[PDB]
Amino acid sequence: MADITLISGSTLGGAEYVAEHLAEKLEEAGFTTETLHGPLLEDLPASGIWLVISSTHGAGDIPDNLSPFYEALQEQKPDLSAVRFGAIGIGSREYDTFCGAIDKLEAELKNSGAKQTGETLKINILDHDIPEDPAEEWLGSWVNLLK
Repeated sequence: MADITLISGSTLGGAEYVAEHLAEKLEEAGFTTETLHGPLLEDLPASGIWLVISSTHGAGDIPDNLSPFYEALQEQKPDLSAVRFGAIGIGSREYDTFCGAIDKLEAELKNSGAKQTGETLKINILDHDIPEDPAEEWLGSWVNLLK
């Protein structure tokens, strides 16, 4: 049981460690969360809050990066107009628009109806990776905006 699904599984696997840290900070913010590698694509329905925790930029695999999830999104394009999402760790944004437009992932969610709120959250720990720099300040902003 959660108010937010933490969909953390680019290739049916992903940054579950970072998603668990995010999930804990989101429960501390006053909510309940479900750290998942998206085993059902959408454990919470097309209503509520979603978050998507993937690394589409310098580690975005060949097709797009989200091999099962992207095809599943296009297959059903559910009425996400009653939910909002936040991309996290994703680098497609504005900034790795660089060899193509793998922003397709964000675009198809927005087409299906989920507003992106704020802008893509950036996460980092121990060793530099893809978005380079943590954004607990995004988490504070996005929370006090949604309150």
